[PDB]
Amino acid sequence: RSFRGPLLPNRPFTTVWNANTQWCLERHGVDVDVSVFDVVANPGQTFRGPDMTIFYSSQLGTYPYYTPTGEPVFGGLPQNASLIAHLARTFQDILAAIPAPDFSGLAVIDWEAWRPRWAFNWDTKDIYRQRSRALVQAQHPDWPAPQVEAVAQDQFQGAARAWMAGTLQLGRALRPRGLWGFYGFPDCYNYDFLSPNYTGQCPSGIRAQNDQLGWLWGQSRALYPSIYMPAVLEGTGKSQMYVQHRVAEAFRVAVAAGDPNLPVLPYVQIFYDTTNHFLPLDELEHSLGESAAQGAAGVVLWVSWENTRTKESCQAIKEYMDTTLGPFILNVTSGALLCSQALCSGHGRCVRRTSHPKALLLLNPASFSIQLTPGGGPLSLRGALSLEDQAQMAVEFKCRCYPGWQAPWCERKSMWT
Ligand SMILES: *[C@@H]1O[C@H](CO)[C@@H](O[C@@H]2O[C@H](CO)[C@@H](O[C@@H]3O[C@H](CO[C@H]4O[C@H](CO)[C@@H](O)[C@H](O[C@H]5O[C@H](CO)[C@@H](O)[C@H](O)[C@@H]5O)[C@@H]4O)[C@@H](O)[C@H](O[C@H]4O[C@H](CO)[C@@H](O)[C@H](O)[C@@H]4O)[C@@H]3O)[C@H](O)[C@H]2NC(C)=O)[C@H](O)[C@H]1NC(C)=O
Ligand SMILES: *[C@@H]1O[C@H](CO)[C@@H](O[C@@H]2O[C@H](CO)[C@@H](O)[C@H](O)[C@H]2NC(C)=O)[C@H](O)[C@H]1NC(C)=O
Repeated sequence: RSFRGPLLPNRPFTTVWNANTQWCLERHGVDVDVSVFDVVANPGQTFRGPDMTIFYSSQLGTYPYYTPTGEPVFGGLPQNASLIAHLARTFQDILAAIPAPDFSGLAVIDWEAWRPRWAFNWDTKDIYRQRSRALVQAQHPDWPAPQVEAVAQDQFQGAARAWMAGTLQLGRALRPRGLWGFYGFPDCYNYDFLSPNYTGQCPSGIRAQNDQLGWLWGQSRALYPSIYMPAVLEGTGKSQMYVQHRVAEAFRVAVAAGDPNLPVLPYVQIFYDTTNHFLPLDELEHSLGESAAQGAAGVVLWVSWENTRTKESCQAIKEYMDTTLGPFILNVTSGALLCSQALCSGHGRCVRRTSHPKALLLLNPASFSIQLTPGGGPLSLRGALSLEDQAQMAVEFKCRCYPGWQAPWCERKSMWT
């Protein structure tokens, strides 16, 4: 189903800086170096470029939700809204947001109110369930509880699916080269950090509910799972297992939906989620490094407006970029590229062997040096991949070939090409 190799030339692992660092500069005179990234995409949506479009929930058709005081917008619930009116506006929204018909960048839809699986609408999302029950109870006033539940569950899930599949399908009909997918899907729901037996595994019937979203995976042309690291992870040893299984679940549903090649691009932050606490180098490896080592197509680094608001914040990002983040980005991007070239003939991604569950794609500091060019050109890389570095890759990593290239080493084009 998917036929893209590396999303950008020489980039098995691509990075998108999704930060308003433009504000840091224009408002505060703080100049954050963003040259290490493949893509800079302002979440403030200042320009319309070839590499990323984002649709926030108020930008693509008529997305129904409840305000936090419970008032409906466009009907609150997909079964209480007009799909036909949504699709009309969606058609026009896509053409205005994405003027090039051959646009081939990320096309991220950000729908975070209700979830398509009835089971996942818990906590503050239980309003979608309560209101689903209310809607059938008003239409049929003399109806017992387990009967409004089952009718509510089917109406909701039926509607939620028509809306999400129809929007993705229309996006792809109009822009067939867009890497269309929803932010935050799949979710592994492995937030059980306080439990003795924490493995990071997606609980119980979570995977089973995700299998019921095969229709969603089929309609997707990239997957954008979130690997934001909750505040509670800070200073424990559970970050890597949490991330590992969230990335793995995105590959798992891709393979089961008959698209082993579906680009997976997790969303990450450089802070613990909801905080101004920068991720230690450590935690970068456990998140961006982890994603690359599973063969992620790249990562989207989302930086909240909360973190680029002030001069102080912006200046702490500038310095984090120089000391920690930027060298790390070049490190992981180059490790992935060099491995692809040395192991996979330049025609596949290196992916962990299962015998080496924690291996990462990084540069040996004995073979390479990453340094800032004086005055401040971009980071340079000096040195060379040693024969021992290459021997270590051969033991830790195998190949997942780009579509069209044959396993195991991606040396020859495949059969039906
Ligand atoms: C490319 O990117 C990766 C960035 O992740 C760089 O590799 C990382 O470098 C950092 C800092 O230099 C390392 O952090 C230190 O780790 C040690 C523990 O080291 C041992 O355990 C690791 C896994 O558990 C393992 O990977 C290590 O093996 C490598 O590292 C050494 C060099 O340190 C080298 O000799 C080997 O050949 C391997 O390459 C090793 O077995 C930890 O003790 C360190 O302590 C620091 O922090 C504590 C705070 O608690 C402080 O008390 C210490 O004194 C010290 O400051 C430190 O965290 C990290 O292990 C590396 N990660 C990996 C996966 O290699 C790499 O350098 C970059 N390359 C380029 C070209 O720049
Ligand atoms: C179903 O959708 C309708 C809109 O068609 C919702 O009705 C609106 O409700 C608000 C606040 O309760 C009123 O101010 C509007 O006048 C209503 N609009 C119209 C034109 O009817 C209704 O609340 C939704 N039902 C559920 C269960 O969410």
